[PDB]
Amino acid sequence: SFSGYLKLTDNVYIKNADIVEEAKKVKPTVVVNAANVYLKHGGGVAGALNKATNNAMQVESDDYIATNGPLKVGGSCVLSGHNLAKHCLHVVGPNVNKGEDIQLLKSAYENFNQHEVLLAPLLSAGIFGADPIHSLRVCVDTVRTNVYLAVFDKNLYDKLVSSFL
Ligand SMILES: CNc1nc2ccc(C3=C(C(=O)O)CCC3)cc2s1
Repeated sequence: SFSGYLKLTDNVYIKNADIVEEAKKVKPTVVVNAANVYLKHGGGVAGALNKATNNAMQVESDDYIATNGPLKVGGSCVLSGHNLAKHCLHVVGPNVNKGEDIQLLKSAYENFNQHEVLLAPLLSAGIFGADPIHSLRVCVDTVRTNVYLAVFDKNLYDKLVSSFL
């Protein structure tokens, strides 16, 4: 039941909103988590989504890692969305503050194409160190399915919308 989004391109929408509140209110088929390779949900969007599941996401993630090993940078896995969504697509963008290649941000967003509709944050923003406006450009250039982007910070949201319109 997505509402209040501004359409940027044929398939990319954006809203100034807390992704945790959007997920609770909409219960989308897929919510994207901005994960790391070991699925340790310590801060940023990952910590927020995990806290909203009261750590059910972390317990399930630890079991995925013990059985399957870590993800690769640019890779993803599908796990339960618990109370936030039917599924959580955990996607690893490059941490350019740690020398990880920015080219891998395109590979990360390619994972979204397996799902027709997703609620997502911008990848590699925050502690991962990428420029969020560059991250939105890669999203627009790479994602072919319908993506509803939620951005918490009003100053960042206004900057993104100005660079697009
Ligand atoms: C409890 N809800 C939330 N906690 C956070 C923490 C960080 C963020 C981030 C960004 C943002 O959209 O402003 C970009 C970098 C990290 C978002 C949420 S929503």
